[PDB]
Amino acid sequence: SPIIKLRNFNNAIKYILIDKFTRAGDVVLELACGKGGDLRKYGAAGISQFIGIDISNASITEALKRYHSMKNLEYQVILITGDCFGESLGVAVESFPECRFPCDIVSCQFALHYAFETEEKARRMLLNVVKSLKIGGYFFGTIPDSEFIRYKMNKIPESVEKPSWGNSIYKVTFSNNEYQKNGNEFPSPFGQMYTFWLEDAIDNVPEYVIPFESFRSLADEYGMELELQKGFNEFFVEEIPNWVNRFSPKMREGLKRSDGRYGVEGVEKEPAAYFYTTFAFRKVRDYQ
Ligand SMILES: C[n+]1cn([C@@H]2O[C@H](COP(=O)(O)OP(=O)(O)OP(=O)(O)O)[C@@H](O)[C@H]2O)c2nc(N)[nH]c(=O)c21
Ligand SMILES: Nc1ncnc2[nH]cnc12
Repeated sequence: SPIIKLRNFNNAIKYILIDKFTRAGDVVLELACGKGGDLRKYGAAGISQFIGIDISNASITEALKRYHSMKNLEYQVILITGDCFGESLGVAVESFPECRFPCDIVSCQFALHYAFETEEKARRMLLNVVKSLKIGGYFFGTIPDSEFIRYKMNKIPESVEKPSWGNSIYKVTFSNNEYQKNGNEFPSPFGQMYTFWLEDAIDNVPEYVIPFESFRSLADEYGMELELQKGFNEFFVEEIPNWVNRFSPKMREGLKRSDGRYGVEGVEKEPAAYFYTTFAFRKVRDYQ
């Protein structure tokens, strides 16, 4: 089905992205780790310690359930309930002294846009990231692509009170049309809400635009410089020649198109390959 193909494609993107930035022995902090479904990806890269934090105790309880049911992994796994975006990370990790900070990489998958609810939250998130990371370390992940959002919004007339687009498996519905009223520009980079539906995945949940230019300029303020901004389509097209034979048999077959090449085709292509982008930054200097 389209949704199964989308999940496999996005899982492949995460495999490639994690492998790109993680090295053997690294300590990884995963913000908004949800139910902790990427442990095997980090294990393949040879990490020494995974620290996952999520605001939901139901999610962490599930992540712990899932972790405890695995095997004799070669790495330590720490799973913590805490708010990675709205509060100092020190709050969440005070009672987990086994964490080894500063860490080598910070990851955040399909979640960092929640930090753009307000400027205060965006900045608190970035301060948490840089305080956690070694100089030279990387911050990477996957977000909705503001540039694709802007393209779709630029095709919506101002008469539409709640700008919306979608297909048989996903939909985006903006809370307001202030973008269109303001000359096709958001009135603020923060708090620009839209509800997101994805079949059997996200149940019409409010989230916020993450305008990439603002993310990048704020990250620079906190000492992080851009490493990667490729949309999922371009990232996959560039990385697939080196990855076809590295994927598991099941993931490779899942990516196989009707023409014998790899990727997504059919209705999942827009939400899987255009709606999201990769990001990465490197911490190049200390922040006072
Ligand atoms: C958390 N989240 C997940 N997605 C999309 O949903 C897909 C699945 O999201 P996922 O891999 O985080 O969870 P899943 O339900 O697959 O696994 P489980 O938690 O282990 O049961 C992703 O590949 C994205 O397409 C998301 N899409 C958007 N726009 N916003 C989100 O907050 C978001
Ligand atoms: N602030 C937050 N911290 C951690 N996980 C989250 N998921 C959604 N918002 C979150």
